[PDB]
Amino acid sequence: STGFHHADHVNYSSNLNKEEILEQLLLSYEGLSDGQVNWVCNLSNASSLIWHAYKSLAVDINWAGFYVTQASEENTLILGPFQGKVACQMIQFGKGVCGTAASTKETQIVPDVNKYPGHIACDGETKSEIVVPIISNDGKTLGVIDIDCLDYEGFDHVDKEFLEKLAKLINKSCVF
Amino acid sequence: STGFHHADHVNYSSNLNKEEILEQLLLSYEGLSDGQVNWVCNLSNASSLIWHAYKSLAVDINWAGFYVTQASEENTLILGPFQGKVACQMIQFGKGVCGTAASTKETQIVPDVNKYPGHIACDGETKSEIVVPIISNDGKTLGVIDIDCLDYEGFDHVDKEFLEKLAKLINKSCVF
Ligand SMILES: C[S@](=O)CC[C@H](N)C(=O)O
Ligand SMILES: C[S@](=O)CC[C@H](N)C(=O)O
Repeated sequence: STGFHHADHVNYSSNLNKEEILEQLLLSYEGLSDGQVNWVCNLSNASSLIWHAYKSLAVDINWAGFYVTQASEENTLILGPFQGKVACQMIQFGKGVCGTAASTKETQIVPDVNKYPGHIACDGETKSEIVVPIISNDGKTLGVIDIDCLDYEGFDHVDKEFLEKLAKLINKSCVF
Repeated sequence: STGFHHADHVNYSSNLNKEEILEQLLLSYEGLSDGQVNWVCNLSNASSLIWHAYKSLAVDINWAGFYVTQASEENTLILGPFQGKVACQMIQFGKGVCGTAASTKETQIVPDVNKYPGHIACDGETKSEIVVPIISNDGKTLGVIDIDCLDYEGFDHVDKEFLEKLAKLINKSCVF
């Protein structure tokens, strides 16, 4: 027996830098998602990883999780696993930050959500947000990775660059 | 606009008695799960409801979430949505507090997990636990509700009562 528990993946002593923490996240995700293709399992655990990483980073986040492209309908996101407070159930493609990322297939970084026309506030206290789409082999949107922050200007390119890797990893480790 | 956000469902106050908070949760779940039968969406929000309900009751919880019965395997639970730290992906019926809940179809209230034979420690810090089976119309285990606590003796039969109510709403409102 290793002495490790599954939960030990979210121990990031605060002395580590941003690069180390996020690189650890990606490695934790591989190890956790290796055993199964089940997307509910992999994203649930992924949400925990994202949440604790950012808390460890001293980013005042209030949401960390996913929306997934609905089975029957190609243009609707349905709420998936997440860490944080009760969230919006369904989001059309093209609508708000999440639907915008879904439609453009491109990452969205928003410094002030109240200044973002069309913003879908699931938590009224959210001031900033990043959304990164999860792209299939055939280039289609499978879902989005979404993070909310209680401060303005919470996310930048480092978050985008890392979350784009996590998405590729998810596509490769999950059957949607 | 109502001036309410989705997140408001878990903006309780710590001065409400246990009965008020738990019944508020049942109503919140009902309102939130009304517009779709999607089980991931419905169980995601439910993990948030449960998490914040117990934090507000000042129970030192470390985990609140679900395992669901595998589509392929009728004797296997697979990790579902949760609030908490990273947890075990898969649990066989009859194994651990979760798996025992599953095969016996009987709620497990555990005052000391280290004294529970075959307990599955996903988080090594867990000291107590309650697990409530979700039962189908045909009397079959669809999944379990699971809550971990950092102190011994975290839970009682009032928690069972309310969680059994919740498991019924989950059955009534979700398609697995
Ligand atoms: C505007 S965008 O769609 C943000 C909504 C997201 N579901 C959230 O919980 O913040
Ligand atoms: C022993 S029983 O399976 C409890 C462990 C559970 N998988 C958890 O989330 O902690």
